[PDB]
Amino acid sequence: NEDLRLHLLLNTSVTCNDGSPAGYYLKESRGSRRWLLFLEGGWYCFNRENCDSRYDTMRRLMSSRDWPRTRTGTGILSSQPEENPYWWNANMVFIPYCSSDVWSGASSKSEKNEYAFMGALIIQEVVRELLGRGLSGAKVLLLAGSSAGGTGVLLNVDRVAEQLEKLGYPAIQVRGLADSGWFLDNKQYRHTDCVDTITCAPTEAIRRGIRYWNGVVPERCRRQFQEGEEWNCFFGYKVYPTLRSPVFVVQWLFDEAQLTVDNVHLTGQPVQEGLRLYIQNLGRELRHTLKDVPASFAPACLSHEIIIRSHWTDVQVKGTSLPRALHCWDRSLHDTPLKGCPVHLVDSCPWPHCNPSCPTGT
Ligand SMILES: Cc1ccccc1OCC(=O)Nc1ccc2cnccc2c1
Ligand SMILES: *[C@@H]1O[C@H](CO)[C@@H](O)[C@H](O)[C@H]1NC(C)=O
Repeated sequence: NEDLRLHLLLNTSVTCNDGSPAGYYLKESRGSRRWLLFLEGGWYCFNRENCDSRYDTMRRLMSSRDWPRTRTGTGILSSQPEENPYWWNANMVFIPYCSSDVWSGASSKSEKNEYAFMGALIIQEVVRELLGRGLSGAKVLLLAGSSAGGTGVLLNVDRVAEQLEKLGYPAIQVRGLADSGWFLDNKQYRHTDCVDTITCAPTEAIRRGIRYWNGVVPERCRRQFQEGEEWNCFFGYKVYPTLRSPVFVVQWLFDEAQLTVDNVHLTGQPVQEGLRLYIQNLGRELRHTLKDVPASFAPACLSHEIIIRSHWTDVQVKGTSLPRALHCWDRSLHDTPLKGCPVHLVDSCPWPHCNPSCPTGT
């Protein structure tokens, strides 16, 4: 029985995009004081037309009406040590992404809003409801997430810490694990002005999204960038230095979503000099942004997401797997580097699949 069970939120004002209740899937582990709260990813929408299209063909990302009663935990959400060497005995929570707002929104469906964008409030409400289901006894709350959910970790981890402090639980240690959500606002390989969804670069799409969602960002980052510039806080290398909670960053050096938003579409044809240099510079820039991130795992592979994949234990950087690096991170946060137990693991080779342990794509 690997199953997490669905609970729809008791506060029915906290909703998915279409006004159906948001929710969470939970598998308790009696007697563990560790809680893993995972934020699903799945891109985002930023205006009426592209949200309407998402509602037709990605409806589970906008509504709870068709969610199943259970889900199987995989990767870091597995309860089997064979699959999850890191946290197999933890309390497991999977929070479906049904707000299409990179977990940033704070707006309800109303006479002026066709859709609700409540991602930031969904996280707060899940935490509130879990406190009565055992989270009050926690020693560590790891807020994890992949893709848009990894960016969601960066945007929300300090708010979870603040919420728990204000509710009277200052002993729960809040930490973040951001997988595949560390994007660059870099020069694109080909460029289009923002005239529709597919042509709109991330900085422009997110600047529009924040206004459409009533998006919120972490306070220290908001104070740096100020009004109109909060889109900056969606880029990991800019928001990370403002955060107080410990955050472990997992990012492929050649992330497929980064390449997509850079207008790079590989085709198996030979790569010529311009694109070769572009890809190599992308890996170098990503590595440079991680230079001062002490807890990080960044393999030289063309891929996207890792922590909820069943074979997540297979990739290694410098001979260390991700479950090992996460364990070393836990040790480093006990009340000086550790012999043979590294936490900063960034590949230096310059081309996808120069690391032989990269996912095969099979
Ligand atoms: C939060 C964020 C900041 C910066 C960059 C990306 C970010 O989120 C992920 C993202 O945009 N993902 C996708 C996924 C599929 C796509 C297909 N076609 C075009 C664009 C697409 C974009
Ligand atoms: C329900 O959620 C809304 C929106 O986040 C919040 O303002 C309200 O206080 C919540 N109600 C309760 C009882 O928690």
